[PDB]
Amino acid sequence: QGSMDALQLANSAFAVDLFKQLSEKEPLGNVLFSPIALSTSLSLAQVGAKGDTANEIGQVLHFENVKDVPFGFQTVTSDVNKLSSFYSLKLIKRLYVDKSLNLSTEFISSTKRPYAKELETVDFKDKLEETKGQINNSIKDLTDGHFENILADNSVNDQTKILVVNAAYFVGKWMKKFSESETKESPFRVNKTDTKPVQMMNMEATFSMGNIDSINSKIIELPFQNKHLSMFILLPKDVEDESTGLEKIEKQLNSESLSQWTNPSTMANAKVKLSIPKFKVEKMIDPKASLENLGLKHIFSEDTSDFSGMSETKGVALSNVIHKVSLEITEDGGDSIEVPGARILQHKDELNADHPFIYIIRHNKTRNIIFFGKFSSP
Repeated sequence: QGSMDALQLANSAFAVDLFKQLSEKEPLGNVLFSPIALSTSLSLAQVGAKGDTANEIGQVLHFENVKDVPFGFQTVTSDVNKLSSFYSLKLIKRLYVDKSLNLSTEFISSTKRPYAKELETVDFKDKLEETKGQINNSIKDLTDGHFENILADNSVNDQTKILVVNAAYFVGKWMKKFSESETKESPFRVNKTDTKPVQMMNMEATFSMGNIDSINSKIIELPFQNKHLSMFILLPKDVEDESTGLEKIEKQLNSESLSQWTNPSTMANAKVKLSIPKFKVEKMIDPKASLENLGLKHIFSEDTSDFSGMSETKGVALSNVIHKVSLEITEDGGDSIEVPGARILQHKDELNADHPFIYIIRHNKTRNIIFFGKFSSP
């Protein structure tokens, strides 16, 4: 609970670090990824990696001082999976290794429980075409059909050694459903003066929130059915910059501050006039570049990578990294009781998210970040 807790802190530090990277690449567009999905995958590779490559992974992923990492991931995973049968959620992680890598038995048993079905050995080399056909159809079942051809044109070839694949989706169903008869077409500001049409969901109810005056913004927790996962929307009080209005929020964002800005302990319930845009974001990235910038160098290098504890084969190194994520937000949710008259016995604040905002979907039980993104526009 404390040996794990150090991990969620590392996983969150890395999440922000990679978020800040993916934001500079698309300074005015949407962002979306699963920090957890990626950390678990790169966490598995760290068991096969040695020397410099291993220290490089612990440095970038912050495992620097988190004992029993594989077990900590063993838990999150069992939680998220157990959750995938309740929620309309699915988070598939998979590290595909080429047979030409006689995987040492220790590595195979060492990571058999912590990383269950997340390690698969295929034949990219001699059977590239049949393999891809397998992976494509495989991931398609595991994501209930949400991901048809997880593999791109040139994502894998005769030379693919190791392959990371993260495919996750999630259709949100809140604890306090939105009434479709209250959703209406309205503008969504993309910058100081411009707007784009959007289906705005409107509701008035008790939500945990607060104000971060340091970044002149507001935080709010929108929990999902039976509070298992919660969405935290961080919205500026107004668009005050030459772009999205998230310039100052992003400049001050970091592992430390983020932890403070989304701390539920410091925020308290309030009758909120809630209006968040109805949306469906489906982004697919290639963290390869953003990852080198953070520190991972050797892991992708076929000349300096050191995956001793995995295979003795050479010319082996993390080849590709496929990361696809689809998040849809609607009015679907359960029903909820509302205190007698939260008019005078509760603050009547209002969170109108009609302009760019950053958000994270947290796994309340472990505080881990499952989904992380930015909504710059539709």
